[PDB]
Amino acid sequence: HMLTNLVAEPFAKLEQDFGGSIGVYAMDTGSGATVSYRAEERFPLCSSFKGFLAAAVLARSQQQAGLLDTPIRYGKNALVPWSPISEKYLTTGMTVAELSAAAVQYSDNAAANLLLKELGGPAGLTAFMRSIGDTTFRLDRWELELNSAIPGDARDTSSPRAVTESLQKLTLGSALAAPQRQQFVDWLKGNTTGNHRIRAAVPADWAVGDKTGTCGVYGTANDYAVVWPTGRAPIVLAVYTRAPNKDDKHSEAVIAAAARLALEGLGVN
Ligand SMILES: Cc1c(CP(=O)(O)O)c2ccc(Br)cc2n(CC2CCCC2)c1=O
Repeated sequence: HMLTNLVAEPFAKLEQDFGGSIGVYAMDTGSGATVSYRAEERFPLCSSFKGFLAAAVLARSQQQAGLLDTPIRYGKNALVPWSPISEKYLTTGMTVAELSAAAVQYSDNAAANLLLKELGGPAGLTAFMRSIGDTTFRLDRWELELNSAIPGDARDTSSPRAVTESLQKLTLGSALAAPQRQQFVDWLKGNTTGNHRIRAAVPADWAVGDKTGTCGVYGTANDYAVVWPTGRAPIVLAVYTRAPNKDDKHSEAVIAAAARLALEGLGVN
């Protein structure tokens, strides 16, 4: 149930056309069958950390009654670039739950930084990931500095394999209480930024929740998802890219193509 070889040559050709590195890990939750390609290499998380951030908030909500309903007020100086929800509520504030939804479904930067502050910063989110058994994940910096994607720099990285393992634990396993688990799924399902990535490889009659990341440099962008094919167990998968030159462009088409190859490798029609 390493189907990694059905699709190892097509992944290598896709990566050669792209001109960089592609990292994939895909898990069939029914059989436990996996597809790996550069699955243990580090890639920059970019915005993809915001899904784990929302899950860490949900975990804390199990301990702290009322956390999700707490109003948060912020100044103009909190509004960093790409804050499309939080800029509309500057004069009013938003709840923790609303910031978490904005962080997940619009990749809202100001919302992500405000929730990082609630958790004790990048070290607090790293702490939550260690708490679910993820020893690979590290967040080191805040938005926007975490997007530097410097070749060889382990800061603000994880592996495709650790991202998939943690995503399965949070969405399908026992890392969150059932209500919090379904809220995390529902936030991922409502994501607006991923239509050209994993979703572009998934039939319209299958449910999917995803979180994107785009660093803006070094051909670096990513997506992770849970996919619910009809008539079989869910699939969890992560697709990360980087490239050697700062002005290399990312490709959403390459992420969708990689997701297609992972699903073909798992035998999902
Ligand atoms: C938050 C954010 C996103 C959405 P996501 O990261 O989830 O895919 C985004 C998406 C595409 C591009 Br092209 C630039 C982006 N930027 C700007 C880049 C990262 C920092 C400056 C350049 C976003 O901030």
